[PDB]
Amino acid sequence: IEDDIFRKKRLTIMDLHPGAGKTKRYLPAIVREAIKRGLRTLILAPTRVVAAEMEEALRGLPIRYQREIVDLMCHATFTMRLLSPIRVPNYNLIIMDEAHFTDPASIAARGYISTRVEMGEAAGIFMTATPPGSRDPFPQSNAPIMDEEREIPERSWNSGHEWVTDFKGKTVWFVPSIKAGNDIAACLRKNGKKVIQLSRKTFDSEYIKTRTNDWDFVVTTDISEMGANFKAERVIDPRRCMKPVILTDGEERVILAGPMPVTHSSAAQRRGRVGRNPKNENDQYIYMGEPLENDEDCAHWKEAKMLLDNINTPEGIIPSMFEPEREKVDAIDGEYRLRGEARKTFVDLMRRGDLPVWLAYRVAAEGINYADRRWCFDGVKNNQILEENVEVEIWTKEGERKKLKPRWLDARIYSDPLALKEFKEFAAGRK
Repeated sequence: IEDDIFRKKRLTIMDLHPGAGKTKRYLPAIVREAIKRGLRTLILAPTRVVAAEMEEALRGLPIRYQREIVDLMCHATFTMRLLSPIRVPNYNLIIMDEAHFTDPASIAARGYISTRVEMGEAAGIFMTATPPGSRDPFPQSNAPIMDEEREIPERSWNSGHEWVTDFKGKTVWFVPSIKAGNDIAACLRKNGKKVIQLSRKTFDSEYIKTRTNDWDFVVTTDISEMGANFKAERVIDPRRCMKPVILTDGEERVILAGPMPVTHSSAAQRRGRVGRNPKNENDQYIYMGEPLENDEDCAHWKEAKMLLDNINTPEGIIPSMFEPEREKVDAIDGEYRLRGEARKTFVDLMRRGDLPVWLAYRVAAEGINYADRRWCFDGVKNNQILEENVEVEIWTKEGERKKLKPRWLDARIYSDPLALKEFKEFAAGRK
């Protein structure tokens, strides 16, 4: 912490290995210095959980979470209210915790902050264990970690994989999907194991659970790679994941690329769950397969450009992407900017609709109104959704019973139980 890190026109990439206490120690130090300077400061957390925690963790210092000089909120919220018609404070300093989150809003925020410091309006700080360009799945830890490759059951073993159920203590198992999660979680319970499952839609409500001591396994997905900790001694990481891809053939649509190798940084973040307390020396990272920097075509990059394009700084300038991420998207900085009314629908479709950026963008760009759900049923024959080979049908609030075949198809809308239940409520016009 210098006196340069706060100087406007500065963007500091605070690279600290997992456990360096970027949150518990560095943050308060920085926020403390911020206040002493009168700087209007914004603190961005990855999730609301990590936000709420940071709050009690920043006792005494004058902060307003989401009269006081420093605000604190989460990536999603920030970029979402950047999309809104109301201006955001002209913050002098902006601290983005875990600035490696590749979800659309995180990438957009990063680009917005990037722009603010370039325009010289502010000084920003990105804290992350895996800065842009990290290519080491085995970063240093605070304690020894036994890295051992092994054959990790992907579905649910029927009779033999003893190392996994005999383990002494707590395990955190990173699974590629909720489908995979459920099968494995189910299996573990069969073997008398209390299991906690986490996912993007479940995190902020089921995560607190891991703070009790009665759980043997935590079956989770990507989000746990974003500011999430567990009193675990062993991480199981098959190093697999799903990737939304915008297929251009047939008709543009979003597909969920079959289970594929995770990124190098992801492997690190996952492994980062252990080797935390220099006390324990028996932490272990069981893994399978190898990383791969194969993600140039992940929908998120374009989805973030969609968000950024509809963001406006106090002046009529549109935010650029963060430099190390500009290559990801090939558009022009104005490409996806919508006009007044359509843009508000774009936001409603995201905030109230709970629809993916892409899907929300398509519907809005088509001049459709938020409450018009006709598009949920007038898509081509190919866009029919089948739950169990059986054609899903909706009972609209209009008493009608229509089949579910959206004009625009996005796998994230039906690829998992919670997703489909929600989207059905949407086509039903009950949202």
